[PDB]
Amino acid sequence: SYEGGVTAFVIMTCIVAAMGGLLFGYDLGISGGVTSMEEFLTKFFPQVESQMKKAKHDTAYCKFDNQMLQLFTSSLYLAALVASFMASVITRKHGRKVSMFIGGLAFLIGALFNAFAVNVSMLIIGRLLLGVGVGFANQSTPVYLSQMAPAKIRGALNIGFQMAITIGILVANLINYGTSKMAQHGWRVSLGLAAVPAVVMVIGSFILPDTPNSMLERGKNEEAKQMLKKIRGADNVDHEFQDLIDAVEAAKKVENPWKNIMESKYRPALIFCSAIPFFQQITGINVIMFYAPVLFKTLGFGDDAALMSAVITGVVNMLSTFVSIYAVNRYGRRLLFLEGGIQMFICQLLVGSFIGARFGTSGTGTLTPATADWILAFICVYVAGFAWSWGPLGWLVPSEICPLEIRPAGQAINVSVNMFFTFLIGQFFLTMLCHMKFGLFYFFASMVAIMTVFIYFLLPETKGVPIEEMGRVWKQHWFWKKYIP
Ligand SMILES: CCCCCCC(CCCCCC)(CO[C@H]1O[C@@H](CO)[C@H](O)[C@@H](O)[C@@H]1O)CO[C@H]1O[C@@H](CO)[C@H](O)[C@@H](O)[C@@H]1O
Ligand SMILES: CCCCCCC(CCCCCC)(CO[C@H]1O[C@@H](CO)[C@H](O)[C@@H](O)[C@@H]1O)CO[C@H]1O[C@@H](CO)[C@H](O)[C@@H](O)[C@@H]1O
Ligand SMILES: OC[C@H]1O[C@@H](O)[C@H](O)[C@@H](O)[C@@H]1O
Ligand SMILES: [Cl-]
Repeated sequence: SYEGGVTAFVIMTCIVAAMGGLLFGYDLGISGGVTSMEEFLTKFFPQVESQMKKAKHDTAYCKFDNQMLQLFTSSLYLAALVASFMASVITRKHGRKVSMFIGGLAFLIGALFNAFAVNVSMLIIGRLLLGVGVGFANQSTPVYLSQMAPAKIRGALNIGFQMAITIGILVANLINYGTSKMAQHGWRVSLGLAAVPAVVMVIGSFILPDTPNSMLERGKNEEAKQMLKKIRGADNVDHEFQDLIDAVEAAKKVENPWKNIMESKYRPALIFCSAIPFFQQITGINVIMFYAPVLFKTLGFGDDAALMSAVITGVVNMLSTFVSIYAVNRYGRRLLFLEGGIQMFICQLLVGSFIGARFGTSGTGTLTPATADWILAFICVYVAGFAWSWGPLGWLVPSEICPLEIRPAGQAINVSVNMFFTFLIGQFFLTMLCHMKFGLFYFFASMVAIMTVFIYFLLPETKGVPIEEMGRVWKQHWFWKKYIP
């Protein structure tokens, strides 16, 4: 019943949001392919590529175990973790669009720092800057886009952002496959192409307006409704406008969500706002996402085949994220948590044992065409199972079970421990693979068993139930009944 359709304002916001999502996915998916390139390894980590062919030909589990090489991947997420708090502050004091702008600018400057890197300190300075971009943009871009979108197609545009991210992953994989055949400086093109959507984002981010919600929260109702009318193209926006003032009056009268978050009425949610992210990262999904090319390279794929296999993981992640829309709205959260968990579990066991039967505990041995094919196939079945379970639900259900009196705290801790464990995966996958050998896949498998047991016994169905009623579904539960008075 909100009047107002598609305007040039929402086209602009959608250009900027698409650029931001593509940037997320691209900077996530480019690092692994570039780490697998022997030009890049020669120029920044020579001690690593010496230990791979003539010297140390078969030592599969530890060829790439170097803390600086993995810092190249992880520093982005370290910086994103810290920059999310900084973006919280700057969105409050100045505005969400300012954080959008700062994130786009960080994307641009860091992409250029990466492309022009003549030493390793430049390299991870650029990565830290891309992380600053992620920290400022993941905050600002989605809720700016949702505020700007007409209520009718709002969900469609948010789903568009969501899949902009995964298609960006696939785009980065493809760019890596392509630039790897450049005779020189292909990794530069790979890391640097991020600068194009980054400057589209910088420009659009600068010219776009403060949202009517923002003007309402800083007391400019007069400007707010005029801007709402101009952004909607409808000649009266009263129904939407006073729902916005209701929302901002409600948000204003909550004192502090951090003291409410740890009162017992909300401690199921708090538990799940801490357990869901950890679990999502201890699945081992970013093993694949960050390090699929170098994993295939340690097992003896060959550069070309490793990059192509990363491309197929990207294709499967994209298609399965497509079906995850239909999946999360046809089936319940418990069903898909359980199904995806057992799928990932079977695949992790199988992959770990193929690798163990070919290389043992000493890292010496040969892959076979059939075992290489099976390892890739079950990696992909694994990421497909993740892509319609712990992937989307790992953000969906923490927001779902969080009333507005607790939602800022809930999403703060959600994103921060998710980012911290993302960082740990990126910083320690290769050294864990060295110390645990093929047993690391068994470790990830047993932790997925643990998290699925956790979901089966502790999280009740939250699909289709309203926020104001989650309380009841929480004390119908045999265990959480302990916490609601
Ligand atoms: C800590 C790091 C630096 C922060 C700089 C913030 C930036 C420029 C951002 C870049 C330009 C925009 C992409 C926002 O500047 C603009 O922000 C707009 C909100 O979006 C306001 O509508 C506008 O009035 C303001 O000038 C300038 O700060 C201003 O913030 C105002 C309060 O927001 C202050 O009243 C003002 O003393 C201050 O000088
Ligand atoms: C380098 C980032 C890679 C992706 C990481 C997950 C990420 C991106 C930001 C992560 C936080 C960074 C500090 C994509 O979001 C999800 O989109 C789903 C769509 O089906 C996918 O299935 C799922 O795998 C993916 O995690 C989560 O989305 C963020 O932005 C909003 C989107 O609208 C969400 O409203 C918000 O709360 C969430 O914070
Ligand atoms: O597709 C891979 C991505 O899936 C998302 O659900 C996770 O939040 C990210 O950490 C991961 O990189
Ligand atoms: Cl704004």
